[PDB]
Amino acid sequence: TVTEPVGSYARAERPQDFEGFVWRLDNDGKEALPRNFRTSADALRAPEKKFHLDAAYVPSREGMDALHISGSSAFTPAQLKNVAAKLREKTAGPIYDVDLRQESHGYLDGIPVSWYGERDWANLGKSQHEALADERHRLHAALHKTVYIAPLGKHKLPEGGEVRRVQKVQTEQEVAEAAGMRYFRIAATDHVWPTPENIDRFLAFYRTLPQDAWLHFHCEAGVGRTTAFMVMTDMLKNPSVSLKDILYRQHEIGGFYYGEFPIKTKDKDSWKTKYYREKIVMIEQFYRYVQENRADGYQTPWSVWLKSHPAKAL
Repeated sequence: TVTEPVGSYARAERPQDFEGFVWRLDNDGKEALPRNFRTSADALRAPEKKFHLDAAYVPSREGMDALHISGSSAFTPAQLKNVAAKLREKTAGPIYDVDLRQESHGYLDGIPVSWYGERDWANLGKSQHEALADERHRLHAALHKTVYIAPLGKHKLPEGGEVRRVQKVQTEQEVAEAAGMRYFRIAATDHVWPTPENIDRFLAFYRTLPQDAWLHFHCEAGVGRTTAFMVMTDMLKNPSVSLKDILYRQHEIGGFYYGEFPIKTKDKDSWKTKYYREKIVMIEQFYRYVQENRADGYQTPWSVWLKSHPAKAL
């Protein structure tokens, strides 16, 4: 019938095809803050043209001051400290570093890096555990080793960079704890909608949070996956507001825009189209999930609910 239901198109891809091959530089550290740093309490800004949105429209801000959420890109330990210091001014509640990265990542001599593979799919198809297992080993194996760490440029291949003998090896968790942030990991594969597993995990985590918890989501670039969860929490926590208000709202503060829009990639990025389209349909299904489990505390697992309310492709 359906080998892969809408929302799992990525399962049809072959892991053995995007294995890691270089340590990517996640952030060079020139900035005091990570890229795309945004807060739920920020003021809404002008939309991006590409998204063909109505700049004259004014989204509700209902529940945003209480949403208590932030997003951003990968960071250097110093930057996490700046982020945390900055969030502390807005809460006496514990600040979580919600790592949404499935790809193996950590710090080498304080330098943020990750094991990069084609399409950042070096851990594609792995269970969360296997994913983190790879992370620990890859990281630990670098200690006292001569590594090549590089940024990506043309064609997403290494370009320039540096080579050194790692003396200190750190884990996101270690850096975050040290920054005074609680750590929570959700290994979501890059460019695609999160698996029902990723979302179940988040739901379970969401339900347990202290009323005054501040969530700082972040992926590699801080746009795709990170906006995904900022949008989910927004709905989850403020189910009164409209799909439109939240999508618009989450975008106008610095996030990606999760509504239909003239998708226009380049010949070399054509593979991404179906994934942008799959995401657009799945944010819409998550909204529906919420409205339907609003009454309870979202006690019904999303994965189970998805199987009996499959999404139609659009």
